Amino acid sequence: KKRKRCGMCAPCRRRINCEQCSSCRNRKTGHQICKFRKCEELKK
DNA sequence: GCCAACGTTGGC
DNA sequence: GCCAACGTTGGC
Ligand SMILES: [Zn+2]
Ligand SMILES: [Zn+2]
Repeated sequence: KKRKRCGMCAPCRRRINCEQCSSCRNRKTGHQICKFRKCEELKK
């Protein structure tokens, strides 16, 4: 089962998208979360 | 059925 | 080894 965001790290507390990062810019094709919101624990 | 975004992988 | 496209799926 796919892992879940931790809710606690600084990225998880962010509430809105930066709209300036690659992930935000390519969302339609890339399907990724804003780079500034990606959970610290889901990178490792 | 929609939607946000994780897992896999493939291009670099 | 990074990172983004694609496929997918959990929650609604
Ligand atoms: Zn962003
Ligand atoms: Zn987190």
